[PDB]
Amino acid sequence: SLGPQVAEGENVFGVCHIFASFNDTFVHVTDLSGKETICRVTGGMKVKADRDESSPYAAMLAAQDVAQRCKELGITALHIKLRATGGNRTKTPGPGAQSALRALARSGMKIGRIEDVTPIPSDSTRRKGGRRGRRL
RNA sequence: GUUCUAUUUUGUUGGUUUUCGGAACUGAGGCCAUGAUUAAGAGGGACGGCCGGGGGCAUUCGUAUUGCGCCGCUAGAGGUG
Repeated sequence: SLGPQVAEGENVFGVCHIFASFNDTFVHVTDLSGKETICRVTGGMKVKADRDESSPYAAMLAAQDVAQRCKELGITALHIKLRATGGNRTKTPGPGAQSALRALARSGMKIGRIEDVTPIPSDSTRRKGGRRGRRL
């Protein structure tokens, strides 16, 4: 809750691991190591319905709550590490990722570098599903 | 050269060997236009370099998932129309 930084000189850097699944969105702000966390609120903590946890409105509320909790400390700039579900499952991030990113950008967090930390397998094991798949 | 024999014949009665001709064994020879068509846009093989997620054995690398050990903060997290 105490920052030794000078205001005009530099910015304080952190990182946010934006996990974008097709059912929930994690916005998790840690330090440069990643070991020490700061804030982690989800879409399900903000909206009390399971069907719109990965919604852009819930992701916007989670990004605004993360940005408010981060301005309560004083970290100014965040690097962005986008992460989908990964593994043998899908590698496309959900709809909440761009909404939470734009929400924290409009809230006023200084964007550093954006990169991908999606756990893309080299050569994975067998996908959840039979020989024919999740037919519906 | 070695072995066997049908036999014409010594004017006719008795034995042996040969000229003559027969079958088999063997040696020095003369000659052949002296004798092997080609290598199949058949095939096999050898040889040269190159190629190939061909096969086996050993070694080695990668990440994902699951689980465990340590740390930070939160009441939610999976999953579905």
